[PDB]
Amino acid sequence: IDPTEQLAYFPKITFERLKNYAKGKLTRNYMILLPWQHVNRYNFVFSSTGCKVSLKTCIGKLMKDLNPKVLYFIGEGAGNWMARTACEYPDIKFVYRSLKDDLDHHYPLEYQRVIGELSRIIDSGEGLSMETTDATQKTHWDLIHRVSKDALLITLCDAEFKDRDDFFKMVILWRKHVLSCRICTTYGTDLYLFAKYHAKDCNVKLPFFVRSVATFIMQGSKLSGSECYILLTLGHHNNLPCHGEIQNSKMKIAVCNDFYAAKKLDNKSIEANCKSLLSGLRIPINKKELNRQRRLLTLQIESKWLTNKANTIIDWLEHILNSPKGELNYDFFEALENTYPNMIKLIDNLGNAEIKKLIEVTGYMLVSKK
Ligand SMILES: C[S@@+](CC[C@H](N)C(=O)[O-])C[C@H]1O[C@@H](n2cnc3c(N)ncnc32)[C@H](O)[C@@H]1O
Ligand SMILES: [Zn+2]
Repeated sequence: IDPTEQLAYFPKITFERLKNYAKGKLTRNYMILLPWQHVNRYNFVFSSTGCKVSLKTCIGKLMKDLNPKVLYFIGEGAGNWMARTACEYPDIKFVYRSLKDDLDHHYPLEYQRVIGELSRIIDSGEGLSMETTDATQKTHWDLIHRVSKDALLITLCDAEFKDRDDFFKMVILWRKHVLSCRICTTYGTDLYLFAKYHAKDCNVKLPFFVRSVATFIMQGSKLSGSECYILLTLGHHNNLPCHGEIQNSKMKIAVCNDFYAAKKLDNKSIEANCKSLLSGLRIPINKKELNRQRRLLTLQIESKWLTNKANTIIDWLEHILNSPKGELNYDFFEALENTYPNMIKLIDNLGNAEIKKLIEVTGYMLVSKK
């Protein structure tokens, strides 16, 4: 399968770049309980980070300028971000790493689904220990070159760390590697780390000789959150972004912008996400399909619990069906929620994974309208 052809299943990314008279504060309390950032992620099954972040969109110039032959993806889970990168840059090879709980044979599930094969992942971390897959461990960085002898020009980190200290542990280790490593030193100090960070306190200095070049605030990030992507390099250290700066960019995006839908619809993926939400749910999701699902339940303890869960889902999809076609924005998402009477029953009955799937299906339905 052609990687550039697969790129049409990924939505266009909206973001703000902050390069490193009182400003004023932009506030908007959206009365929402659902993770609406998954609204345009219906074409992806195991992970969907590529719908939020892109290397061509955010750091396209650096990608052009450095021209890496190998990219290093750490804390990458199912590898949807790596999969989008493989579609944007079809000649790039990858070194993949993500924290593993066992010695069992693992592989980025989303990359395999999107790209087809793993031939471009020259190091998938096969046969690696738990610590050798942990970005906060020295051994992880010492075995990063076991296959690839290319310098860490651009390292991508999307790890969801336990505590904020873990982020620093990783950054310090990246710095310690790029300044000791025979391969990386031979290159120079023009080495980059594009890492996920949760901006909380202000005036938090980055480790010694780690400088922030830019901060990226993504539309696809949880609205209540403080998540951003920082582009780091070697040089005189500066401050990390603070919660304040991030919220203002997070708010302008939420208030001003709409979510772009993917140009093409991956029907196999949508059908997979539907069956993941409510087993047996088929596309197109219409009046007929919702009455069919309602008819399956009346044909008849955990038995009453799973049917209660099903009624909750059908009821929500029925509300989406009987709702006007609007633009994909938080003003419309707030209208959708605040016009549904059983919102609190919905969040109580459904689990986090089910609710994320419910929003992906809702998004498919909203895009399908008219
Ligand atoms: C948000 S997911 C990455 C999603 C990825 N960008 C994608 O497209 O699928 C975060 C991943 O980081 C991993 N992780 C958590 N702590 C880690 C650590 N200390 N070192 C490395 N990976 C870690 C988690 O196990 C999880 O798979
Ligand atoms: Zn190195």
